[PDB]
Amino acid sequence: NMDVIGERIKRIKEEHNSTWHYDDENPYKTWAYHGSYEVKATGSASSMINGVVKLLTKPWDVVPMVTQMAMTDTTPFGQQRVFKEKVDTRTPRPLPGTRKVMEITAEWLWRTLGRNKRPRLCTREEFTKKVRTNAADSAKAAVEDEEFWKLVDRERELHKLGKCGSCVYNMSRAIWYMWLGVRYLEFEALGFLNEDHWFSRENSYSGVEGEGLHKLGYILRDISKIPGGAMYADDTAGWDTRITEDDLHNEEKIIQQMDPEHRQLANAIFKLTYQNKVVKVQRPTPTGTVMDIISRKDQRGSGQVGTYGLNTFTNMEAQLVRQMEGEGVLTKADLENPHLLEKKITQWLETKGVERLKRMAISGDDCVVKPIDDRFANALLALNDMGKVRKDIPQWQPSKGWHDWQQVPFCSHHFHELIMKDGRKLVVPCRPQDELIGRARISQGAGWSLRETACLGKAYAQMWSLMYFHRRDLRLASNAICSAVPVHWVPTSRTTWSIHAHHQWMTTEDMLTVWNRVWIEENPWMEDKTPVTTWENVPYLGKREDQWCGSLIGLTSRATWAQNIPTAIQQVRSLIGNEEFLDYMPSMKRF
Ligand SMILES: O=C(O)Cc1cc(CC(=O)O)cc(-c2ccccc2)c1
Ligand SMILES: O=C(O)Cc1cc(CC(=O)O)cc(-c2ccccc2)c1
Ligand SMILES: [Zn+2]
Ligand SMILES: [Zn+2]
Repeated sequence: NMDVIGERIKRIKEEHNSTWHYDDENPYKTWAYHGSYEVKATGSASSMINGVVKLLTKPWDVVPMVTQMAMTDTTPFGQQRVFKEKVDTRTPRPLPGTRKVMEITAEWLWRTLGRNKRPRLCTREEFTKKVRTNAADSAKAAVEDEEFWKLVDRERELHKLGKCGSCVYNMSRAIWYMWLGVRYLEFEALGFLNEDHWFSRENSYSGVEGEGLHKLGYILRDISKIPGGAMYADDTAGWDTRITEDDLHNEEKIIQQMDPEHRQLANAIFKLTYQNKVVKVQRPTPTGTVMDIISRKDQRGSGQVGTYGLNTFTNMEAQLVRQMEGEGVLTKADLENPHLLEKKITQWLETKGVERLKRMAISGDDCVVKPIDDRFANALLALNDMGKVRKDIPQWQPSKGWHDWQQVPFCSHHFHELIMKDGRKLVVPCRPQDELIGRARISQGAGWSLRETACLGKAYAQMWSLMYFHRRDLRLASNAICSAVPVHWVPTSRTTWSIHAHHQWMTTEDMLTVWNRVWIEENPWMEDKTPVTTWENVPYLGKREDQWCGSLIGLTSRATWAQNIPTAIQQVRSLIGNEEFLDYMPSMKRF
């Protein structure tokens, strides 16, 4: 293995030879440990509170999930405890027959995914435009510097030679250029999967990339119309740790559809950075803090460019195999068989594959499957064998499906069908309200002015206006936050990193206008394009469901908060100062 990772280690060794040592009391058991060097401690056990959001959500000061979220350990200590739990494990190798089905399926799936599209290289200008639009920190400074691009070019020349010298994953500009240069080279070779929407619903049938949270529920409702069994949504315990060498070799098959110059660069990314990796991990010691240099041949690097698309791909493949087992196409004898006949797998893929893909909604490790009947619940031999062991359930207990698409969990959410006063139906995203309020009350990082804090608060309030307007508490808090923040202040910083976020709330444009555009105008499931002229016509969940999903409506503390919210708004305003404010409270029935 040192023939592939050695050059990278040699450069880390030399760059930090002042503090380089082999700590013989390191915790790594499955990962290969190379050495350590001293560093300053990064992250805290707590997180900065958004005072604007906190001031306008007083009843949630006494809510356990809200308090819990105000913590989250990002220190070298917290990073080490989470590591040994899942990261430091080995997945048993799938059986020869299972490996054969996976290979047949992967081949078929890559050819289906590339039927209309062709792989291509992504560019310096695409990555530059991306780093610009996302920042508008030290990434934009590197992108604007020609010396960064000269180093990228040097690293690329090693890749074309089949060598790597600076592509290191993490769990000032010297190493920062080597990291951002590694991410650019990965984007150049594999970015087309994201950039050209290989996992969009139209291209992949199962995929949902580029659809958006507001479309996921409509997608789940459409799957529920397909005849078959219950809807299954099993979670895998630590998906990224369960990605085997066999999975990596099946994902690699996309290189076969590439142009020679592209194939050469993607093959270098796969073989030198996915199938062989050098990882930097922060660890505390009695002498201080160190950065450990570790390596392994399998698992997925969680923050990489290809990660989402490749997990979506491998999950679609795994779910097709489980459907095949559910249908009796694959038996126990077949999975053990090193000479299993391809014919029946190919036959099933060629005649039923696409129809079977349409029964699923897959986003990385998140899946929803509506098989042709419920034999799927007990079809576990292949799923467990492939290494995709389901979370918090005995390996062999049958899965439990849902007979109502509204009860189905997907991408940290569930979805409700709402009937508007005008009789039109909406399908909306929802989740427990404490998770929503608890996140909104946290400001990412430290050293933030009341200005930046108020704008992030406005960002969260406008996100709730567009996605979670059907929650009474969130509509009230959203109107209170927007009443307290000056009108012309542009929401800055993101509310979420979700690939399902289109950030339509990052504007000073009227939120009812934006709501109309998302839910009425551009909504393919909204046949009647009549606009909603008032927030009073934007529906709420029924009171009961609002309560079942964490609402405080009906509580005295909540009625006291609602009645006295203009006072709290006025307090934030007096602290912000002499700015122009709009009172958004009259857009509500209450005021
Ligand atoms: O990132 C977070 O803090 C929580 C979170 C999670 C998810 C689900 C997932 O991507 O895993 C989705 C969204 C989201 C919200 C509004 C619009 C679009 C997406 C937010
Ligand atoms: O049900 C509706 O359509 C109208 C509606 C709106 C609101 C939002 C607001 O807080 O002003 C709250 C409540 C509510 C119900 C029971 C107890 C406490 C509040 C009802
Ligand atoms: Zn490299
Ligand atoms: Zn709900």
